Amino acid sequence: SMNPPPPETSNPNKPKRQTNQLQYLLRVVLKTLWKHQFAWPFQQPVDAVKLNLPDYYKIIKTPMDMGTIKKRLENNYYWNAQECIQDFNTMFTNCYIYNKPGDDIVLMAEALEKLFLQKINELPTEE
Ligand SMILES: O=C1CCCN1c1cccc(NS(=O)(=O)c2cccc(F)c2)c1
Repeated sequence: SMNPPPPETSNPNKPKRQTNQLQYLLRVVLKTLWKHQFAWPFQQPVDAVKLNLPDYYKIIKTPMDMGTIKKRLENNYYWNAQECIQDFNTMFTNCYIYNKPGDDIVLMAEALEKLFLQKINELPTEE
């Protein structure tokens, strides 16, 4: 029932870069999803205490949220686009694992994921 430390967003000895694809993931992908009417449950780590989800972090062992992704992008935490793409996919998958079909939160994730997929389809080639 207690909350874990959030995923890290800073790690000085981790290798990191700026790439044009990572710039796109911030300026286009993250910004598109962040402004969406259904973004709010995903804009910070799941607070299992406030939301009364005592089993959440017993089930979800790789938590991820857009708050974390946003900070990672702003802090240039990533080495490549695939790392960031994986974080988004982890976020969506967690939602589908924990919840059941047709739940409001799943409909919300599905809407965000559709947009995500549309934007990642237009990911620029590197350099
Ligand atoms: O699985 C995840 C990923 C992010 C949040 N989340 C989740 C899952 C179950 C319940 C709740 N609690 S809630 O108040 O934020 C809530 C309730 C009903 C609908 C809705 F959209 C939002 C949140």
